[PDB]
Amino acid sequence: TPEMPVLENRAAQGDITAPGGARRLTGDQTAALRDSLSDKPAKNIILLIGDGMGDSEITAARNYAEGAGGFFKGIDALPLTGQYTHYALNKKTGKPDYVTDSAASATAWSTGVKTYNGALGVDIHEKDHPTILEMAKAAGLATGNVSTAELQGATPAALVAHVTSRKCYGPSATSEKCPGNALEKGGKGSITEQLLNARADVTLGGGAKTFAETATAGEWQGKTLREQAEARGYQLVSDAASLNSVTEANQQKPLLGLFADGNMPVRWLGPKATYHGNIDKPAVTCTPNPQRNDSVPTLAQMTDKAIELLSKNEKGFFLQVEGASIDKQDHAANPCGQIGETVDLDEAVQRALEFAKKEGNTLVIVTADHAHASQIVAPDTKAPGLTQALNTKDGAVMVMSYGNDSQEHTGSQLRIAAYGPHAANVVGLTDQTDLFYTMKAALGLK
Amino acid sequence: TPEMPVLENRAAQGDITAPGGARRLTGDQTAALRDSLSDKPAKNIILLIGDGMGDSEITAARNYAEGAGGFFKGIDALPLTGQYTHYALNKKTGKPDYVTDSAASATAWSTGVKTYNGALGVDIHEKDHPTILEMAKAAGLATGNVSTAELQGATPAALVAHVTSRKCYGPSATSEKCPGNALEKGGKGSITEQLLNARADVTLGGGAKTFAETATAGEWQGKTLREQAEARGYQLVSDAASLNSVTEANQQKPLLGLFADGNMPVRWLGPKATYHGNIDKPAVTCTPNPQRNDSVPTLAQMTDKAIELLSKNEKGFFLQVEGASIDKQDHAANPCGQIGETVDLDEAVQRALEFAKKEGNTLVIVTADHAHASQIVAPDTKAPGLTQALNTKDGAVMVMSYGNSEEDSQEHTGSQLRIAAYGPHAANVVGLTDQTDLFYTMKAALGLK
Ligand SMILES: [Mg+2]
Ligand SMILES: [Mg+2]
Ligand SMILES: [Zn+2]
Ligand SMILES: [Zn+2]
Ligand SMILES: [Zn+2]
Ligand SMILES: [Zn+2]
Repeated sequence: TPEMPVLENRAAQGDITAPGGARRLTGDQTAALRDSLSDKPAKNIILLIGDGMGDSEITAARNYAEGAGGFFKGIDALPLTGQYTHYALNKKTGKPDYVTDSAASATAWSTGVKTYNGALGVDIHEKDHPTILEMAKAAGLATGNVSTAELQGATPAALVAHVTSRKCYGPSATSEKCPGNALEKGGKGSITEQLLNARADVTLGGGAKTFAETATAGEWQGKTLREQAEARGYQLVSDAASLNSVTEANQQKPLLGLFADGNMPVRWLGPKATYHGNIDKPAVTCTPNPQRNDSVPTLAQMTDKAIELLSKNEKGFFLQVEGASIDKQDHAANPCGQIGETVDLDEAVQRALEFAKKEGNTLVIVTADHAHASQIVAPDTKAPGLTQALNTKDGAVMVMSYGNDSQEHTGSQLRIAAYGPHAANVVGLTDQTDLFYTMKAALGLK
Repeated sequence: TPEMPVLENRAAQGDITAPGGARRLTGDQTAALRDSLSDKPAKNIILLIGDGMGDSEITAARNYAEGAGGFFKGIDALPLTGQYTHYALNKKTGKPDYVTDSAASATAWSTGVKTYNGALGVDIHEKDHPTILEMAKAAGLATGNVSTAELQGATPAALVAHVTSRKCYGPSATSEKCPGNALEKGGKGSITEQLLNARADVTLGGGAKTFAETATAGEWQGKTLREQAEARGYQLVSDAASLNSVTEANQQKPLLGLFADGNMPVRWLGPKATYHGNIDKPAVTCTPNPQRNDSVPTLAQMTDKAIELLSKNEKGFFLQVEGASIDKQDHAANPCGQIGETVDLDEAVQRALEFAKKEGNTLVIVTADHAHASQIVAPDTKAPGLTQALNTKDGAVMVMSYGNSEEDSQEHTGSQLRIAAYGPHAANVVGLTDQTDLFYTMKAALGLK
């Protein structure tokens, strides 16, 4: 009867004001942990990436959505936890660049080598390196790339593209910013063109705008990239209904879901943080975004559908899901939008975790690419940045600050948690590039 | 039997610019982690607290002192890690107060009950609660309290005093701030008075200033608190030499080392962070304090002396060590001092890991009381707060920012933060947990009833 446990409940077990009422543990965990350690090979791997979800962003989201003594049933249910560094490299000197951008970090884990901010699947010498997705696929596994951002964003593109600059979304941008990658210059092409060639069995996300561009050379010159996809035998679905009608997705008929021109709609609506906002304004109570839709698939729905379609492959699969806008609303000083995306990712982690729990051979990892600006401060705080007071589930006020156009990333080490075989490799201090080797090893590649 | 190992080396394996060059792991950790789990009785416990040492402070200190791919022999060597919440309570409402202060958090782990910012050893109803040190000592276990801040500070005070306000350092303040605790009003006493009452075998730290205060009641009225200490059996020490000469420390010969009027000297010195400093001012290299003196013991030295004495007790011991100035300097927006204090603490963790690794039945816990405001930001950053560019061990610049305040100091923050542990019952720190869990994990580990 061996079954690996998932933290079923680590909420304040009682009365916050009373002795022991705030404890989250009801007994000794030594046994539960032992039952969580396995070195058996992992058949599948699901990697949930919260863009910019550092410990501060997690605590901010729990506080507001579940209450300080709350528990995220997905994000906090992962038994093995640790901390990992994610610094970039200075392209010229080759020294550490203490604060990474999404592209550099995304490469470190998907390819195993450090790089300079902005690089996508290339090292400082601009040399291409096979990403974990290309390798999983080479070994005959199924591959899935899901996100709530544009498939050209740093995190998803990192698994299927090798360009010198993240800004090379399509032919238009590539000719000018990545001339060496420009298809008409003998290169591999733009991120979108490379994505189309990588051919993952399932790719769900937004960023359909770029697919309207036409190739400047090659076999599909003059055809829009959307037409290319179709000519290459792709299944294009553009809404929840059709996404759900897909019975199978493979290499003969790979799926491509373009659910929005840019980023898919945010979950909650709310005002932007403001200078001395915590005082010049009443507490904010986030409200559901009316554009979220009954037709726009939610992140937990894409994770669920992709898991379904990918589990047909007898050999196994590799999946990457990105709760994307947490990073964006963080950059936008919009507490509600930021918090909503976190809750949104929690629902996704839940699905992945329920599956992994029954299959017994899945490695589920939840982490972030880099930390962000958001900080939870005292109610009466008078900071120089932008602040906003929110009404938390505890019926209490929580103040948030953004003080570093937009808010930047920070280089603090952040949480990384896992569940399943080889999850033991996330405990303690590790580096982001370690994630590549952990996955390469668990999946049995090479 | 494979007796629990520490993470030997988690430093970047090689050339960080090559594939797998920045890796920290050499192989699979599964087996290594299996041998680190033990639910057997912990004979002793050592709790190293870093005031304001969140993941952000840890990083900055590492980047600077050992390079990004560097590794902290102490702090980073603990095998079992996790993240814990430390929210406080709003006294009047009983509702959560997301950003705790030093007082409420220290109380949280020493007594296992949540309280309000400012309180020490009492809940929102002002009722007292026995602390882990009072309990430990009550079981016959030798106990020690060590800090580099003044001994009346929140962290060391929370272990021996129960007052409704951290400000109640001595007789004077207490009379006006904690009336119900004022010895004249039948109160149990000021922080310092209760300190002396607590009688911990080993007590080392600064804050001799309040010891000059004179009692206003009790069997020692008119006598200064220092005179009282001596008259009660305490053996005073004011410098490294005399600290080193001390061979015994127990219940009838308790040790009390006061090495400063206020807090002790900070390890590294450096200029203050300034508006756009990273842009308008050069990269700082931290300058060792010329005045830390050979006459003043370091945290590591105090830790080792404490362990030398406390271990002579056959029953076992409880030790809390506090790397104090990180928080204060973090408040001061003084990068170099903040980093110096994290380095100072790392050496102490190394000392403790050394003892535990040998003894084999010692739980060592390394955590912080709450997260602070410092963040590591991009070098070309134009923030609204105080910023400073430093010269790290890598020969590259790192910019720290302080921008959560426009008032006198840099505030605390409510983010969940790292907690690491090594030894029997270390498994209880993995995953998400609350600061109050730390009390129960310790009490249960020590077998305290
Ligand atoms: Mg991204
Ligand atoms: Mg303290
Ligand atoms: Zn990011
Ligand atoms: Zn970002
Ligand atoms: Zn503190
Ligand atoms: Zn403080």
